[PDB]
Amino acid sequence: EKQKKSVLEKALKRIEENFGKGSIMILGDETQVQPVEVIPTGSLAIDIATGVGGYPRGRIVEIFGQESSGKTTLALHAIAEAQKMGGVAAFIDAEHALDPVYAKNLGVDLKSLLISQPDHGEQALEIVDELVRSGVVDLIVVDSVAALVPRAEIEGAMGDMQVGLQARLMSQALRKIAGSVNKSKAVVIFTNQIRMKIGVMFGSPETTTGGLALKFYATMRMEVRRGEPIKEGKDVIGNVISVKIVKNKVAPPFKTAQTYIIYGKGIDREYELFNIAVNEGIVDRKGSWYYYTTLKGEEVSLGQGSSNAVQFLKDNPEIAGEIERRIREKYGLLSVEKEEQR
Repeated sequence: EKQKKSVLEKALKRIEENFGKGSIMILGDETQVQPVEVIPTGSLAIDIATGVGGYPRGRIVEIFGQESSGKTTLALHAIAEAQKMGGVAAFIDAEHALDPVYAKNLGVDLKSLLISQPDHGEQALEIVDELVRSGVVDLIVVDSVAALVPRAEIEGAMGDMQVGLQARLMSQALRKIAGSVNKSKAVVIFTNQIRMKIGVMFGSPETTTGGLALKFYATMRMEVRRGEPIKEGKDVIGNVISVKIVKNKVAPPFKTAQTYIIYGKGIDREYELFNIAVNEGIVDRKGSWYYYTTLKGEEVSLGQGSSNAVQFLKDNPEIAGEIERRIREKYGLLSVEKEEQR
């Protein structure tokens, strides 16, 4: 039996070591998996689904979905997390749609955010490559792929004989970026659409032709979908989202995270934490009242109903932290270099 697996595992290793880490995996192998350096996503559910607890440094990630799916909110959290760790984030903007007020409330430090609003696709991708190469930037969000229009097309020259030269030019710029990110501490995230293709009408594959290179250059690809409304009494206060990791080269793919966007706040860390804790049986419910037992044995009353329990978590960071660590440990994420005393 085990001899069957050790020959198996050994062969898997051989192939994997032949073609690069993550080249082949056992889909059920959350063993452990092995931590790599990541920037957390801002969602505990997504962190779990990635298998490594976040976006891996030195890699490209694609986040795609319809307009208004929640991909914008994910990208803003990625920025916020990169800043929170003490890093520097850049936003390469071809949409011109940022809501600075939402971004700030969600947790982005607007003052320190680097911003570029490039003239065209090639320039955008060259700026990204230089930023990666500079060594000074932790996380770059590129929004978005579709908007990434070739110079010539913009100047309306399409043209002289070759219409698809840029396709190659873009794929080439991307290849440069892939080259540079491997030697860097940077995470590079591209957001991409499945909605409203440009310039006119009906659709080719949702993700764009630069996207093919993206499809293959990316270490993770995440498909975001808007789910059911969330209501507090008779007000809708947000909606559920699902985030399916359709490609993952550092842990097993095809995990789907369910998480929650609260309007005006983003993926509220305490709201998500409460729901996950409750789903995991770590916080329990006695009638309408919620309770938690600390590791040290204290049984603590979180309050009556979800809204009170979520606020309690906000008012009691030390308890929230413990509940979160327990969840992360359970799924093998806890960094574990964490030191206790302060």
